[PDB]
Amino acid sequence: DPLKILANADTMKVLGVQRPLLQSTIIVEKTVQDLMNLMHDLSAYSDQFLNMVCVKLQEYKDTCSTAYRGIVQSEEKLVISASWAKDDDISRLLKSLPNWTNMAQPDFIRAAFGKESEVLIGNLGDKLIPPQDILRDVSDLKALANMHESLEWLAGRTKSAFSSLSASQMLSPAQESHVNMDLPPVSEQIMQTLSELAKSFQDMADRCLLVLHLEVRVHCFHYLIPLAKEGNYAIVANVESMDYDPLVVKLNKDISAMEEAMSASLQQHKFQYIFEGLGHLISCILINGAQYFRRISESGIKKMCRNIFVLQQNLTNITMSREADLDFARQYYEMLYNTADELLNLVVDQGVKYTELEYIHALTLLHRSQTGVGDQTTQNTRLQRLKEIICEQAAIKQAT
Repeated sequence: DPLKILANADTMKVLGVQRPLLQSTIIVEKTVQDLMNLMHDLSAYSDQFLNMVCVKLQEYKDTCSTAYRGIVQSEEKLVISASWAKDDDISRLLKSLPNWTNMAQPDFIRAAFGKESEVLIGNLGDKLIPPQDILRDVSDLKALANMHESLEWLAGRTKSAFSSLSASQMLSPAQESHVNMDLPPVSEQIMQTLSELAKSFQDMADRCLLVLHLEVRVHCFHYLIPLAKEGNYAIVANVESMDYDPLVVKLNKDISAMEEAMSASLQQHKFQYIFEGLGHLISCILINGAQYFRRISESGIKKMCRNIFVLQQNLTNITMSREADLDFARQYYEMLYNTADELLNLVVDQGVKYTELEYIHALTLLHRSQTGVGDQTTQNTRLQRLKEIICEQAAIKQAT
């Protein structure tokens, strides 16, 4: 219930908010408001009215926590995104990156994408994600999205209440050693309880947004990691067709459905935080995933390029900018059109662009797939010469 009924469109215009707010949040904030109004009139019972504010806010906090766990627990444990957000080290890293820190302000952020991708690839780049570890229903994602906006709003309202009380009774450090104790209209303990409820509503709001940000990314791994181990990219096709992976089609539908919900539930800069960076992550997934192919054929490369194109069109349309990292992943797979020897010539002619391991894994993939090399002794020799070509390129560049 408390994360379903949204406030009517005329309540938003009153409060001056341009995004859906939960009716339950509106109700508890109205009750706090009424309590705050009575403490100015019946100032003699200010403590009692304040204790009722804290209790009702604590009740709504507990009510939201319960609703959260119901969305986020699966088989008596957290889904991956929830597990990562709850984790201190991971949440600390994510909250320290410019895409979060500068979320509201209108390539440093592209380097922050590299850090998210590194953590995600490092821990998920070789894992099969079972269905019970992700959130499929957009209903749950939408519930998370306007729990975020609602609790962030409630945190702002609760913070204003605290600061109004604080400002009326604030003393300077020089005025402490003075005679007149007066009477603090509110005890420090009601103030501390109240300011912590405000922080708690913000922490809960931040968590929901983190979960949404990570959830789309985990979905990318769920659908794209099976891509490599399909045994479907080694087919020899003398004629070309518009065959591309159903998993990629499912990912696109998944991303689009989520894009639909977030746009109506979140402020734009929260929306952009969810969907920007997916291009970088997906390209990393596809480049890193090539090392799991047993065989690759020319038709398979054509199919992966269609996969990348389909994903590119969708993300470009969602983020309103071309995901250039997807071009980088396309160019990587186009390297596999070459022969094992031509691939080495490409590195000599145009320099080192991918990591050493990415080049080594490309050549090794070609050896497992192609036939224009022969015995293992010439393969080991070509592999060792590729490393020397990379060694030389580095030493040359560091000297100039």
